[PDB]
Amino acid sequence: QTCVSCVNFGNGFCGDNCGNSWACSGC
Ligand SMILES: *[C@H]1O[C@H](CO)[C@@H](O)[C@H](OC)[C@@H]1O
Repeated sequence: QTCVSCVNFGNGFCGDNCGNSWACSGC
């Protein structure tokens, strides 16, 4: 199990890699 700063998804949303998702522009 590992988690990163920010993971992009669909080139619009981000994830904590732990189970969190939120709209982002690019960490
Ligand atoms: C967190 O680090 C892990 C190291 O093994 C890696 O497997 C995982 O890949 C989603 C994530 O980068």
